[PDB]
Amino acid sequence: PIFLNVLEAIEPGVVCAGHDNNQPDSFAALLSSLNELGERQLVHVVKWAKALPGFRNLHVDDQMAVIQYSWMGLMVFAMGWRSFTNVNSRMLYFAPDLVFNEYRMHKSRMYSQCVRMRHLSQEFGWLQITPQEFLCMKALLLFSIIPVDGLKNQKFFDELRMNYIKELDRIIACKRKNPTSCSRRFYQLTKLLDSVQPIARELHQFTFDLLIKSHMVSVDFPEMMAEIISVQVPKILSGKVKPIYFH
Ligand SMILES: CC(=O)Nc1ccc(OC[C@](C)(O)C(=O)Nc2ccc([N+](=O)[O-])c(C(F)(F)F)c2)cc1
Repeated sequence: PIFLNVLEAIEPGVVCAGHDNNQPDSFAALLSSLNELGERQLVHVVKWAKALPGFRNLHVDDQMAVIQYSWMGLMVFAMGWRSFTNVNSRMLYFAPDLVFNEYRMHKSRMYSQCVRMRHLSQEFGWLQITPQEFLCMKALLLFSIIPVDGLKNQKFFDELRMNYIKELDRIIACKRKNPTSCSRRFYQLTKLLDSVQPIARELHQFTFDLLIKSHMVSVDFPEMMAEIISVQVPKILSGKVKPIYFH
């Protein structure tokens, strides 16, 4: 289980938002902490992605771009798993110090998106996603959104993605002799993985609008995150960069 030993070994630990929870909830503070949190997680997504088998093969420029494009989707997936294992989908476990109840979902003005992520969180339980299927699906998520104009070296990316899909195949085949059994499972996971994209899109849209009017709502965007949003998010929303759906 060399591949899975690696995925487990590099899985990031707990990341806290640094949110002041004894302060009454406000849009400005919740979002400022979500932005800070988002940034704190990116630091781990980068160290995590670079330690992934074969990731180093990608061209240095594709590595960064791929991490940036899939940044939202990867967080969504990991947050839903956290919400499932930690609180049973009762709330959204963004971080230990940033747990969202419906009231917070509403105040953040990302209610539609939150309810969708809560549903994703319930899927982990309904589908009985094992900790290993989770790890392999998350890795595959990093290789699921590319530029229509192509990466600097599109071929290496294609090979890499195909190998991650093959690993998922193995995890599914592990303890499933019936081919029909493996098929139904692949269908379910690929379907669950696609469902992450529409959520990421809505979150991307929300983040884009929020940045443009950041100054009017007193939200504080980290210097690094603002730059990445202004350069990368529009490519996604305008259709230049698109996610790879299975279905
Ligand atoms: C390409 C790009 O700019 N991506 C990107 C930019 C900003 C960004 O953060 C936006 C915001 C509003 O701070 C946010 O959604 N933060 C955030 C922080 C943590 C988590 N999380 O799961 O731990 C999430 C998530 F995934 F739930 F929506 C979202 C996320 C992705």
